[PDB]
Amino acid sequence: SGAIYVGNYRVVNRHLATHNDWANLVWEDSSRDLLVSSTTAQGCDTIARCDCQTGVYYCSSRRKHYPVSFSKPSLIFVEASEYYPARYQSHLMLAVGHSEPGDCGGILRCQHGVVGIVSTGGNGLVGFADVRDLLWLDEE
Ligand SMILES: CS[C@@H]1CCCC[C@H]1OC(=O)N1CCC[C@H](C(N)=O)C1
Ligand SMILES: [Zn+2]
Repeated sequence: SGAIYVGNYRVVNRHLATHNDWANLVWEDSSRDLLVSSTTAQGCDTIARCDCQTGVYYCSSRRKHYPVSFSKPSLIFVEASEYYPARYQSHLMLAVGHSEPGDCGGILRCQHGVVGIVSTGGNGLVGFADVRDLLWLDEE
């Protein structure tokens, strides 16, 4: 589990969104596994606006932050799960790192700010949903 709190927005994995997130919905995209809801309090995270392909992510199943090299956002095939059928997920970046269930929502960050959140795992790989192109998270 986990979320990004920027401005008056809460960014979560669409597959882990709560009823309150759906009742206060700003934007959602199943092809990216992302959902954004509105918040009453202001958040403290800042979004990275950069081209970093190295950073650090939080792994809840290890209580640890790991440094990783990750691929550029791309269209990647993700196996059928209990949340989605087999499909291509867009704006997904892969790295070598542990990831198991408990773990979407952990933040990936660089020196510029938050890059994205854990969205896929298994096989000694970890995948992250990029948020750096969502410029509107910085306004309103
Ligand atoms: C993420 S850990 C898990 C490890 C065992 C193998 C499967 C791994 O699950 C995933 O990759 N998922 C499940 C939740 C939805 C994700 C998505 N964004 O489509 C895909
Ligand atoms: Zn950066």
